[PDB]
Amino acid sequence: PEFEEFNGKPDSLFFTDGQRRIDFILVYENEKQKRKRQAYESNLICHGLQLEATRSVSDKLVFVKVHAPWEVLCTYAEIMHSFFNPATRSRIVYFILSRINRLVSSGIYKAAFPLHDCRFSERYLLYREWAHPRSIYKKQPLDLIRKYYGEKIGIYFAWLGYYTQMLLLAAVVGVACFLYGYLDQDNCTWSKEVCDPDIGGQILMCPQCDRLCPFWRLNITCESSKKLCIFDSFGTLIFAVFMGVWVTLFLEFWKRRQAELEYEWDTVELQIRVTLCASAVFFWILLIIASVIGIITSITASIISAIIIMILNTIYEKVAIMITNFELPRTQTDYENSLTMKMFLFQFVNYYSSCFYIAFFKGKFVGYPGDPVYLLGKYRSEECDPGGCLLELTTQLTIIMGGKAIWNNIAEVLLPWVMNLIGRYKKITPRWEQDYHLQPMGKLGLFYEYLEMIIQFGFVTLFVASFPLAPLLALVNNILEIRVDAWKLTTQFRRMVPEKAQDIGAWQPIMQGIAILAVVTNAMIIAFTSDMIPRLVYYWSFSIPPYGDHTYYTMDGYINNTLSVFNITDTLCRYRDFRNPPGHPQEYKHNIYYWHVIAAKLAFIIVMEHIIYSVKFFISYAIPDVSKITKSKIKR
Amino acid sequence: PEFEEFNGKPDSLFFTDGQRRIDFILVYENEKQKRKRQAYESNLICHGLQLEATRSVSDDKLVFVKVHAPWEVLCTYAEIMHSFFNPATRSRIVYFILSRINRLVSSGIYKAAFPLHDCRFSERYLLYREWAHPRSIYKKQPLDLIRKYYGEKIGIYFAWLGYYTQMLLLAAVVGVACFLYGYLDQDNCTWSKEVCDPDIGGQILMCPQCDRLCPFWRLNITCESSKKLCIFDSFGTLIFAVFMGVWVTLFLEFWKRRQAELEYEWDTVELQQEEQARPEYEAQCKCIRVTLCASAVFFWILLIIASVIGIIVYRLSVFIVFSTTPQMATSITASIISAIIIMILNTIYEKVAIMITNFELPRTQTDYENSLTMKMFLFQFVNYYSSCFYIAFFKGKFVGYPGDPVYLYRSEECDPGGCLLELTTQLTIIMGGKAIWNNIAEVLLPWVMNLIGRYKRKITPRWEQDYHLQPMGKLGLFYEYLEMIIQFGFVTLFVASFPLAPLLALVNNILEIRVDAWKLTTQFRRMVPEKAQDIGAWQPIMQGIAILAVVTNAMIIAFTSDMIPRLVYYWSFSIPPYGDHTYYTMDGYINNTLSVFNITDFKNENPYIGLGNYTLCRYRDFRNPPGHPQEYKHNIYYWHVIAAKLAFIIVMEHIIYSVKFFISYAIPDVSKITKSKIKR
Ligand SMILES: [Ca+2]
Ligand SMILES: [Ca+2]
Ligand SMILES: [Ca+2]
Ligand SMILES: [Ca+2]
Ligand SMILES: [Ca+2]
Ligand SMILES: [Ca+2]
Repeated sequence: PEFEEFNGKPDSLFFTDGQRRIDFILVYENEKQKRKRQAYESNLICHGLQLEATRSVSDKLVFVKVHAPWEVLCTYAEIMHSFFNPATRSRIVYFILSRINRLVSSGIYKAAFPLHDCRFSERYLLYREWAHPRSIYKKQPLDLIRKYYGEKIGIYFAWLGYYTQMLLLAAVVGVACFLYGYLDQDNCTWSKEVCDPDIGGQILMCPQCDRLCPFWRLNITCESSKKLCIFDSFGTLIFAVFMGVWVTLFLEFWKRRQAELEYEWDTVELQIRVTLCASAVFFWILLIIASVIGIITSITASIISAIIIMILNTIYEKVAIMITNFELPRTQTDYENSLTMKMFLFQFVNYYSSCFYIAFFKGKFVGYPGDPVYLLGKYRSEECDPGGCLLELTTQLTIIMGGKAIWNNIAEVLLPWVMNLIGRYKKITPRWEQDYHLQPMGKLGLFYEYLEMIIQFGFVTLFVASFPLAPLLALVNNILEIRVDAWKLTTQFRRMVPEKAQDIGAWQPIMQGIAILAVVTNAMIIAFTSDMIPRLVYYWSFSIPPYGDHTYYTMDGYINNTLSVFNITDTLCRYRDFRNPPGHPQEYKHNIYYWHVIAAKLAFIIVMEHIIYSVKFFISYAIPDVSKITKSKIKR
Repeated sequence: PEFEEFNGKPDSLFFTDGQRRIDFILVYENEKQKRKRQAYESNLICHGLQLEATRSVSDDKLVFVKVHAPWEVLCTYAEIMHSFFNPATRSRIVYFILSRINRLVSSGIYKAAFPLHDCRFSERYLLYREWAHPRSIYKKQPLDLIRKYYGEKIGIYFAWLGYYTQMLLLAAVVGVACFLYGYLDQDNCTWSKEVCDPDIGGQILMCPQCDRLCPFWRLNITCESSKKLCIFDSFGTLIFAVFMGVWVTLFLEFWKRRQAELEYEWDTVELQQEEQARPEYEAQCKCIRVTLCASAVFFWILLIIASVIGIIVYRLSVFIVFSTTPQMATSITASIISAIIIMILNTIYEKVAIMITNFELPRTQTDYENSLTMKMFLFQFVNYYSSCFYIAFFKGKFVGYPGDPVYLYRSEECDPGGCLLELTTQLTIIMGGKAIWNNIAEVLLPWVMNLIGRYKRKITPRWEQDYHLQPMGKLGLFYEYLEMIIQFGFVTLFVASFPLAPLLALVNNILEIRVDAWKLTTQFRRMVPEKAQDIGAWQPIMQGIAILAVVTNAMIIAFTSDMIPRLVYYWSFSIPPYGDHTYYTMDGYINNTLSVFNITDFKNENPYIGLGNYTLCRYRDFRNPPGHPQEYKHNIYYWHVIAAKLAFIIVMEHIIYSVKFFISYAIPDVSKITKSKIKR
C-alpha cells in the first residue's frame, strides 16, 4: 500500500530517504492473487520489516525493497545465537520471509533476491582485486568473499582452492612419473620389437567386427604402442600408489581445514515405498548405463561430448526432480540430500559409465572368434581397440577433463551473460535495478558447481591409473574454474542469500565413497586393464631358464608368444585373452599363461587394496582431523 | 578424625551414633608422614566430610576410616559435576572430593581405599542371592540394580557381555545347523568315502614328512579323520562363514544403539571434567623413552614368535618319537602345550607391561589406560592368535616337493585335506581350556587370596569383613574385556574352521557373567563406581577385528580350507578332456590331484631309499607328475587353483564389505524408540 519512485541516484546503496538500507528485493507485477499477496505483505509488516514498492523506469513491474530494522535482525540473530554486514542481514530477512519459497514457486510472486553492492563498497574491490581477469594469479581474499557472498559459497571456494593445491602436488608428482615413463621409451623392448618390420610387420591381429573391419598390419599398432608404453610403465605404478596416499592426505588435511574454518567463522550453527523407489532408481541407472555405453579435431569432439552431457544432465535433473517428491519427507535438508545423491548417481553413470566400459568391458565379455557372445540382432560385442584400452581411457579422460572443463566454464560465463544481455534488451538506471534483469541464482545453484568439481575429483582419482597428467589438467582447470565461478557470481548472477556451511555438504560422504572406490578401481585398472602384471610375469618366469630361453631374465620373446596362434573356425589372430595356441589337447581355452595372468594381477590387486587401505587407516590414525594451532586457539 | 573403635553392631553401615550412613573406606596404619597425613585429614575437615576412625580388633596398628559426606556437601558437589543421594552417587561424590588421595595412597601413608558393601553375602545380599551366584545362572541380570550398586562402567560391561551372549546364541544356532548339514552329507562325501575305501584309500602312498625315521604313511591311517574332515570343509561351513560376516555386521551397530539407549537411560553423558594427573606422573614431572618402550614391545613380540617357533621345532622333534595316527596326538599335545605357554607368558607380560607403562609417563590416567590397552591387546593378540595364524596361513604352505625340499629346518607339512582339522583341534583346545581352566582360576585366585589372608588372622564389622578381600585396582574390568575380545577374535577371525565356535563360546559367556559377578561381590571388594558411556578402546579394536575377520575368513576358506580345490575339480576336471566322467562329480579327486613322485632326489642325503622300498609316492601338491616334460614342477592346476582362491577372496571380500556397508547404512545407529524418548 506504499509506493515511491526515484531512479535519480545511480549508486543508491540506500532508499530514497537514504537512511535505510537495501536488505532484499521482491518483484510484484488475479483478484484472489492480489488478496493473498496483500495478506502476505500485511503479515510481513506485522513482523516488523519496512517495505517500499517502486515502479521501474521501463511501467508495470514493481520492485518491493525490504529492510529489517536493527532490533528485529538482532532478535533473529539471537534466535540463531550498520553493525551487521549485508550478508547476515540478507540471510536473516530470508529466514523471516520463509515463515516465501512457496509463494515464489507459484505465479503470485515472481522473484526475490538480496541486493548487490555496486557495479564494476566491496563488490568493486573483490571484483578488480579478485574477480576481474586482471587479477587471476593472486589468491582470493577468502575472508572478503565470505563476508560478501556467504559461508556456503565461501566454503565452496576454499575447498576449490585447497583441492587445487593438492591437485598441484599430485600433478607435479604425476609429471615426474610421466617423464620417467616418457624418457624410458627407447629402452622399452616391447615397443621397439613391435615397431620392427621383421617382427611387427609379419604378426597379425584379429578384427573387431564380423567382416566389416578387415585384417590389418601392426604398423598402425606399432606407431600407437609408443604412447601406450609411455602410459604403461612402472611410473604409472608409483603414481597410482602415490595417488592412493594423496587421496588420504587430501581428505585429512581438508578435515583440518574444515575444523580451522569452523573455529574462525563459527560455521557450526543450529536452528516398502523406499524399497520400490530404490528398485526404480536402480532400473533407471542401468537403463542410462546402457544408453551411454551404446552412445560410446579434438575441439569438435569435446564440444559434441559437452552438448550430449548437457542434454543428458537436463534429462537427469527432470527425472530426479520427478522421483524425489514421491519419498519426500517434507524436510528441506533430507530432500536436498536425496536430490544430491540421485543427481550424483545419474551424473556418475553418465560420465564414468563410458570410462568403466573402456576399462573393464572392452575385450572382457568377448569369447574367442570361435563362438563369441551373441545376444540379439545386434551381435559381436565390440573388442578393445588394438592400440590399447589404456590409450583409449587416457584419450577419453583428457578430452573430458580438459575440453569439457573449458567448455563448461565458457558456458558458465556466457549463458548467464547472454541471458542478462537479452534481459537488458527488453538511459541510466540505478545499480540496484539491473540485478532484477540478470537471472536469479537457480534453486541449489551451488550444488551444480559442487557436483562439477566432485565429477572432476572422481575423474582424477578413480582413473589415475591410466595417465598421470589428469591432476595437471584438473589443476589448470581449477585455476580457471575458481575465477570464472567468482566472476559469474560477482557480475552475472544476482547476490545469493547467504547460507551457513559447517562443511561442503553431502559431497563429503560422496568423496569418501569415491576414495574407497578409487582405490579399488585403480587396483583393478592396473591389473585387469593394464597388461603390466602379465608383462612382469612373462619377464620373470618365461625369461629365466625354467620357462624361458634367456640366461638372465629379459622381456625378449614376449611378443612372439602373446599372439595366440589361430585357425578360423566358428591365418592366426588374437583377441584380448592369453589363450592356448594349437598343440594343447584343448585350444581356444583358458591357457596355462592365463591362469598365471589372472592370479598374478588379482593377487597384485589384493596386495594393493590391502596395503593402500592399511596406509589410509594408518594416516587417518596418525594424522588428527584437528590441527595443533586450531586446538591452541580453541583452548583460548 | 574422631578416632574410636566399636565393632558393636556386626552389620550396620551407620556411625556409632547411627545418625549418618557411610560411603567409603580408607585403611591406614613416621613423624613426617604422621604430620602429612593429619594435614589432609584437616583438609577433608575443611572440605566438610565426616570420617570415623576405628582401631580394629584383630591388629592394633590397623586403623579403618569410614567416609561419608553431609547433605550440603553432597548437594554442592553434585552441582560441581553434572536418601536422595543414592549410594553410587555418594561414592562418586566422595571420591571426586578426595581427588580434588591418589598420591597419599600411593605414597603408602594411606594403605588402601574402596567402597563399602551393604552386608555379607541389603543391596549386596539381594545382589548375591538372585545374582552373582551359580544357582541364579539362568536369570536376567539386574542391570539397573548393578548400576545403582557398582557404577556406570560396570553396568555397561555387563550389558555388553549379555548382548554378546545373545548374539552368540543365534550365531551358534546357525553354526550348529551348518555342522549338521555337513554331518548328514558325510555319508555322501565322495573324497572321504574314497579315503576310507581300501580299494582306493588303501592304495594311497603319501610321501614321508620328515627326512629321518618317518615312514610313507598311507591315507588309511587318516581315514577316520577324513570322516570328520569333510564336515569341516563343506559348503555348509562356507555358508556359515558368509552368515558370520553378516552377524559380525549386525553386532556392533545394535551395540551402539543400546549404548546410546543407556546413555539416555542412565544419563551417562555428564560433565567430563579435566582429568587429574596420575601421582607417579606428577612425582617426576619422553619421546625417546616412548620409542624405547615401543622397542621393548616389539622385541617381546618376536619372543612369543620365537616361542611359537619352538612349538614348530617341538612338533618336528616329537612327531618322530610318536611315529615310532601319530600326527593327531602330536597336534593335540602341541596345542595343549601352546595353550599352557600362552597362559604362562600372559601373567609375565601383565606384570612387565604394568612396569613398562609405569616407566613411561602418561599425563592422565586415561592416557595410561589407552597405552596399556594398545600394548596389552597387541601382545595378547600375538599370543593367542600366533599359533592359529601359523596353522591357518603358514603350516604346510611352503614345502616344495620331495626333491629339494624347503629348509630353514624342514618346515612342517600337512595332510591332503589341509590343516583345517589341526586348526579346528587347536581352536577347540584353546577355547575349551580357556573356558574350563581360565574360569576355574578366575574363581579360585581371588578365593585363594581370601583364604591365605584369613590364615594370617569372631564377631567382625563391615570394614574388617571387606578389607580382608583383594582390592580390585584402578584397571578393573580391563582383563575381562580383553578375555571377551580374545574370544571374539577366535569366534569371528577363525569361524571358517568349525561352525560350532560360538556354541562352546556361548557356554563361556554364560558362565563368565557369573564367575566375574561372583568375584565382584564375594571375593574381591566392591569396586568404586566409574562413569563410562562406552566400552572404550575395545570397540574400535573389534571393528578392526571385524575388518580383519572378513579377510581372514576368506583367506581361511581360500587358503586354509581345501574346498576351492574340490570345487575346481568338480567343475573343471571331471570333464573328459580333463577327466573321464560324462557329467560333473567329485570321484577320482584323490587319484587325480596329488601327483606322484618317482625317487630322484637332489643331493643337496636321499633318505627315501633308506627309509623304504617304494617307487612312486604321492605328495599333497598339484605340481608336475612324471611323464611331464618339466616334471616335479608347477603346472596349470596349481595356478588355476590359486587364481580360484584369490578370486574367491576378492569376491567374498567385496561382496561381504558391500553387505556390511549396506547394513550399517540402512540400519541407523540410533533407535526410533530411543529418538522418541529423547524428543519427549
Ligand atoms: Ca569446468
Ligand atoms: Ca563451476
Ligand atoms: Ca585424525
Ligand atoms: Ca574365561
Ligand atoms: Ca571371567
Ligand atoms: Ca551403521
